Amino acid sequence: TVHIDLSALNPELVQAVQHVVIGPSSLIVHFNEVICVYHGTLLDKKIHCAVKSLNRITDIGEVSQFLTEGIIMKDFSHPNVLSLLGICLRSEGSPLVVLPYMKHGDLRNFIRNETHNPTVKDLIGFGLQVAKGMKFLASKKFVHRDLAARNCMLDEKFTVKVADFGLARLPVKWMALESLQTQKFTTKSDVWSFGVLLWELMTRGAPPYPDVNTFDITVYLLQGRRLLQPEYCPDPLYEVMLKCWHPKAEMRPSFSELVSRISAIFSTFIGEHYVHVNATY
Ligand SMILES: Cn1cc(-c2ccc3nnc(Sc4ccc5ncccc5c4)n3n2)cn1
Ligand SMILES: [Cl-]
Repeated sequence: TVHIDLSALNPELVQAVQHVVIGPSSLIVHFNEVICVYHGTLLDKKIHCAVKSLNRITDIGEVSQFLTEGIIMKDFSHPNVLSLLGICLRSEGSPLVVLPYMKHGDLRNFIRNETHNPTVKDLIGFGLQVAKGMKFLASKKFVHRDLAARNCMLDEKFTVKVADFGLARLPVKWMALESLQTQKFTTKSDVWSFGVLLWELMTRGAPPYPDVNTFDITVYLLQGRRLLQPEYCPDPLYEVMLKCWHPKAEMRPSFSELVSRISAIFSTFIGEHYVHVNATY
């Protein structure tokens, strides 16, 4: 029930965030059409968008951090990274985050869907797109911390966008050994998660370590274990996954190396090997 006067904001920051701000007459939010996220329309040209309605922000410092995140995220521009279209801050501190509409939803549900018929080539292609997204994010010194198939999205062109970061924001079965032990995250721990994401792809969305207790992952891994090679995962791609899970963080490949290696493996396929679901998954 706290009142907030937005005019108490620093005029320099308000000026700095203007290119991120969407005018009230530029966006028609379809509160009737619910995806808390709603369908929206943006003008440029009618543009379909996803409008994430955040909880009301009643602290000027929090409003300030919201506007600052918006500015930084606005410059995270890449074909395989979810873009911020802009932000709205309504009267009384009610925020809207405007993101591009993702027609085919999250990548995990997409590959799981038994009516979709992915090939080995399709699935590796998805992995490659994610690696390109991550190569970009790493170049910006941005550590994702929650990379997973569920956290990537697909548009109408089947372009994969790394999402669930910034204003679009423990996953222990995607976490590197050193992160489980120290609670610190790096680009090299994102590479570990990317390895698990590749496993998710080649299994068409199977949960990693099915019979394994969430609380018991460090002890499991320390017995000398890794995720098994999926039935439809090519040997060189499984070798890549094993490199992503190297016990020495510094010995794991960079995302730039992953893009290179995966592009090569991808190139050898012609879209003739269909990927079917594991009976046990
Ligand atoms: C199961 N699931 C995971 C997600 C998801 C993932 C990452 C992520 N990063 N930002 C968002 S919000 C968003 C953004 C665009 C959308 N486009 C279409 C439908 C839903 C949409 C939701 N997400 N949403 C949605 N369902
Ligand atoms: Cl294929």
